[PDB]
Amino acid sequence: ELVRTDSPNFLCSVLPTHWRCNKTLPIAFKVVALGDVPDGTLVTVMAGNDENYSAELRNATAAMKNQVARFNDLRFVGRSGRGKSFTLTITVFTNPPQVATYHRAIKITVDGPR
Ligand SMILES: [Cl-]
Repeated sequence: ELVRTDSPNFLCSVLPTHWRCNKTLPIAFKVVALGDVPDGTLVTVMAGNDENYSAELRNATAAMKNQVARFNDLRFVGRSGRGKSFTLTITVFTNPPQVATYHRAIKITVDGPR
């Protein structure tokens, strides 16, 4: 089950709306390229908001392999903040680079969904 991003050339797996800090994701994160994206193209993931430009993430780097970039255990270490969420920004380093944003924001707190 994939969802589209704000970029028509990219799709990605579904992420929770709210999750616990540093806890493994329920669904392994991956970015699917629909267009021309050569194998070996680096892809980085970044999370942040107004207060936090780039929050600490774990395993936020991957490389394209046959139109797919799989992230090995992506985790949100840093918390989004009280009453705030994160905006996931995907950057596919093609020539030139293409940026995509997750269709929705993700909240990261110490306890997670209560
Ligand atoms: Cl952080």
